[PDB]
Amino acid sequence: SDFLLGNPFSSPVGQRIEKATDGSLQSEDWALNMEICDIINETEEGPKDALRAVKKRIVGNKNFHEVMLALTVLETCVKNCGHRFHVLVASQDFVESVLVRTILPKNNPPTIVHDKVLNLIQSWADAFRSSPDLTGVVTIYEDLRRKGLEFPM
Repeated sequence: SDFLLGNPFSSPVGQRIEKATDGSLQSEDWALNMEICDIINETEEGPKDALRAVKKRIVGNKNFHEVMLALTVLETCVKNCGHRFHVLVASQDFVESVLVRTILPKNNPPTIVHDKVLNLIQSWADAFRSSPDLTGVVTIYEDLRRKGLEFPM
């Protein structure tokens, strides 16, 4: 079931993601962002633990600087981690609940966040189109374009 009670920021990687996306940061902390990639690549629970922490920081957050820092952590992890992580991040539920819901009208984020999310959805769809087990993001990308949403590039 989805009735999970452990705080997403308490796991090993969750502790680093919390610090890497705290609003007191002036800019990205690249040492922490890469340490997060290492934990995802090297440990069994890192991939799923990382997605729960990133989702905690992004969902319902009106501090859009924290949202940006977390989207940068996500961007970094897809570029610097492997298929084990890609299969979890490309899922329909993760992409809909963390990326699409962040840009729906109801949430009304600033342009910098809208553009960051569009770029992630489109870049991931392009990179993952060739893999049959990474379709969730590709389907959402094509559906958003079919509905009228404009993308860059």
